[PDB]
Amino acid sequence: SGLVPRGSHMNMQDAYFGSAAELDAVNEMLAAIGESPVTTLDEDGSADVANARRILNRINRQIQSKGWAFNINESATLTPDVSTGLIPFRPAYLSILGGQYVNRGGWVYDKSTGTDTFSGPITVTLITLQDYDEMPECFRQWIVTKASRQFNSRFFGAEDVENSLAQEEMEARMACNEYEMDFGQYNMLYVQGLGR
Amino acid sequence: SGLVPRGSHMNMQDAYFGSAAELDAVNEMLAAIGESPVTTLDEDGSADVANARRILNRINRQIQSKGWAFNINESATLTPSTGLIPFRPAYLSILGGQYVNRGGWVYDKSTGTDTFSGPITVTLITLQDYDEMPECFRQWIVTKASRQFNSRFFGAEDVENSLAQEEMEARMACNEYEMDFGQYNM
Amino acid sequence: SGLVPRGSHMNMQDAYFGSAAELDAVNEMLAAIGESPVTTLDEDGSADVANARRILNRINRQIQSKGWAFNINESATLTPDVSTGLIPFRPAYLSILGGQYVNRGGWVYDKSTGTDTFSGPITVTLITLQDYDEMPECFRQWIVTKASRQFNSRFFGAEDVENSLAQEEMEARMACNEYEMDFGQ
Amino acid sequence: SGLVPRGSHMNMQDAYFGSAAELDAVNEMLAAIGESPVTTLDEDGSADVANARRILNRINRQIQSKGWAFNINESATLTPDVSTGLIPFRPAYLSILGGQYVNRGGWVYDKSTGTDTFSGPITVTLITLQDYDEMPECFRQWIVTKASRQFNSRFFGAEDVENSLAQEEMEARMACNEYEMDFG
Repeated sequence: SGLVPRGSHMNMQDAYFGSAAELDAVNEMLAAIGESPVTTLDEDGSADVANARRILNRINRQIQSKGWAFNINESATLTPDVSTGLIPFRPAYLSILGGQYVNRGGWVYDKSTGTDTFSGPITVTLITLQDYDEMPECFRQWIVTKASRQFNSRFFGAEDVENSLAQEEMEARMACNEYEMDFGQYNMLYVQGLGR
Repeated sequence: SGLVPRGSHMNMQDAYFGSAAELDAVNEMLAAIGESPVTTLDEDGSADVANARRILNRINRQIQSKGWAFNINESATLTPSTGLIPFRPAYLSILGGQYVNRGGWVYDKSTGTDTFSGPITVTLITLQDYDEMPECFRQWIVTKASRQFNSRFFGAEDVENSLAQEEMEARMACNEYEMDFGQYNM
Repeated sequence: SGLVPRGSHMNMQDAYFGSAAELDAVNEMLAAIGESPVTTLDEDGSADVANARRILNRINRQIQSKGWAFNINESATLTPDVSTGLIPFRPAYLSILGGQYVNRGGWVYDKSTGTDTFSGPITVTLITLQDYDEMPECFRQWIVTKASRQFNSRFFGAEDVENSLAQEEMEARMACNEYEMDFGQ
Repeated sequence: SGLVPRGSHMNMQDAYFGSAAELDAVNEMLAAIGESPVTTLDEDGSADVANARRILNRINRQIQSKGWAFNINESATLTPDVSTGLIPFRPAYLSILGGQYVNRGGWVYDKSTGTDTFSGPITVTLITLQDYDEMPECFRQWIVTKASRQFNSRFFGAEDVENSLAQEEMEARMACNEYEMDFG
């Protein structure tokens, strides 16, 4: 097939990665706001840690769901269960491009006939959520800055932090749009056709 | 998702926090009308200290009781034993028009009870201290109280004009905040 | 006490008022993005008019459904069909507070006994939808400005319109929030 | 809702709008490259005009066919001809979402059932091509700039034009990507 993301995350079950990379990002958000870093997230005393984690996760998902070159599995072949005919829509999946295949209850559902059972494999273009050490630097900068900005604004309101972050976010956001101009916006309009 | 307030204050029993952050805000009110700061709020004498503290508390409650992103818990769970659930001093409001406070206890008015089969998940507004809210809100609250304290007891004109400008600026910033974060509904 | 909303709209059968007030509010959204006003909302079949009207309706219902001093009736008594014993939950009703009565059909369904059907006898806190000339000016301005901003953003994307409308919405919200704090608690 | 595109274009006969908005966009491509504007798009004569118009149409179709909040009708109802059962797949139609219905030879074709004839109306999610004055400003700027760059690159090769157009495209794309994330 085609190019894949750095992380496949096939066994992700929770909303969060629970990783060193996620901790580092949350610790950056805390720092921005004047709070000292923690050694684990998991574990679950403070409101500020929990809130930063949540804000970060939502922004991460919102930006990644658009779909970009680094988080796209260009030609993913999905094979149904032999007995049930089912294909799980796994928790790390953000979207199947095209408007035909959607998540219904944790299962890939085909709108062309109205079914979640398949007699053979399907090949689709899939967006898979990546962790912060699995994306280009410009994306980690845009997501973690945007999250820091929101965390500041919602709970703290330090204006020097806001002015500073607004500028860093603008710059990362321009860099991510320059990326997309180089790599292209995937459109479903196999790998060869994916021409756009 | 769900985000919580920075302060939970479950063991708050009085009307006041009694914190350093409270003292700093009262001291700003006193400075605004030319009185000197105090090192504690534990009843000192001083009618001006007491009055500032009370005006500040009332304005704080009034503003915070509207419900804002920073003091709303969208999924707070309250477990009742005796069936009963206390409505604590830090609770301002449970949104939605079903549960309310009956002399210190949560009253479920879908059934007219205040005893509960299990536990409940509600949307709850909880009073935050001055170091637990965004700067714009502290500014609005503290400036509004300062102005009220001036007008009620002193009436200095240059204070009034100055505070009025600051209150208006804070109030715009708080309305911008809510446009960014949204008003909760249901 | 008991004060009532200015509009009860019992005969309202579809989603829209169809009123002169609605027409004015739509013409205002049209003026904001540079289009000409219309003389009626009974189109054919201008897309812009249909879209403005839907967006405006949705925002109106959304903001009003919170419940405010101007659109709550703390003791609305509703009376059944008798025969069927059935109480409609009408287009103009946004919600019944308290947690017991809810919209099944709509009807009206007592979620604490059965039961779609009633002997008489029912008194209730009702939030009812007001028309654009039946609310305080600040709420009309909020609803219309917010609707105008969604209409712009989705279909037009004019940056100066957005900036200007955003400061108008903020002004309206500042007045509605004073209203909410003044009448509430 | 319930919301519909600004333009339905049910009577478009060919690939092009023929409109003042189309003319103005082609004139902008001509200006980017140092050529004078024209008063109309079919005379013809002009190779540059014909090529700019084709490039612009192709880019316009390609970007729009993704489907956006401004050009999706979530419940378009299409009604078959009574005698024939057929439903034309019109030139302004870009796609029908879901994987069931496609354009086969100019007719709406249900590829799941394996039929292009229908006993009554169908209601579908239709993406319909908008004119340059019927889309949000950031999309017109994206499409016209992109088209300008392809026209330059293929026939002119002016490097200063490419550098300046590439900045303006990036700026437009940034606004269109905020739109996509805001309306997604």
